[PDB]
Amino acid sequence: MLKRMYARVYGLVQGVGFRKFVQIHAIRLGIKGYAKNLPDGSVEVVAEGYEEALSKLLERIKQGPPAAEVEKPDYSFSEYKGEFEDFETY
Repeated sequence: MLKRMYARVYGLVQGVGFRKFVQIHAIRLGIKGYAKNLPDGSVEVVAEGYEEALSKLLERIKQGPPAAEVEKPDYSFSEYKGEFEDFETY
């Protein structure tokens, strides 16, 4: 029932509050990991927690904050590691 979620978020997702939005919803949902700006203009998200909570975070990711214009995210689930102690942005 624990998983690691990888997600790559595409669209107008930088300069729009996206990483802060992801962290805020992750904290509310008790999820650890990070959100990270990539050089191509997309955003990388790594999240660990209960599958149900990760699924709710993925839905928030698909919507994004008000100014974001999100295009279909790539994502995949893999094994929970417990390497993270909080949720950070970079």
